[PDB]
Amino acid sequence: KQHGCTRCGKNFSSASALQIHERTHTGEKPFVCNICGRAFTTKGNLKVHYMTHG
Amino acid sequence: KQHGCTRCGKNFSSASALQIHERTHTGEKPFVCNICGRAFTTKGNLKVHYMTHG
DNA sequence: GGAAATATTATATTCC
DNA sequence: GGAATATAATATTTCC
Ligand SMILES: [Zn+2]
Ligand SMILES: [Zn+2]
Ligand SMILES: [Zn+2]
Ligand SMILES: [Zn+2]
Repeated sequence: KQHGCTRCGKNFSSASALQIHERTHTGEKPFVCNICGRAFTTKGNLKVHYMTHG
Repeated sequence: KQHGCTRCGKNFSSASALQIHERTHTGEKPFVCNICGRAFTTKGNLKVHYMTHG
């Protein structure tokens, strides 16, 4: 239903989607590259980052 | 000095960077996937998309 | 310097 | 269901 981020007002599809959005305001970045120590917000963004390391 | 959008006031690094942004207003999508026919505003985004077909 | 490419990132869309 | 994936758009780096 309405997965409201009660700080920006925006709506989201899942309970995980809104949760992934929460780390915009908090700034968690819970996934770190094994090669360059870069922190990323989502597992998917860290993956596509791994293509600088070819 | 700058290259700011007539329409949303965002400003960009270069002439070419502003042209790319303005495509979000015009809906201009010059980069067309030969497989599925989908269109993209940037050459870079089409090439990422190309790798989704295999 | 500036076009171009690349890296980046927030979030819809996908998929049985 | 909800993680993987694809998208849109901008920011940074590369390249001549
Ligand atoms: Zn929010
Ligand atoms: Zn890395
Ligand atoms: Zn604009
Ligand atoms: Zn395609």
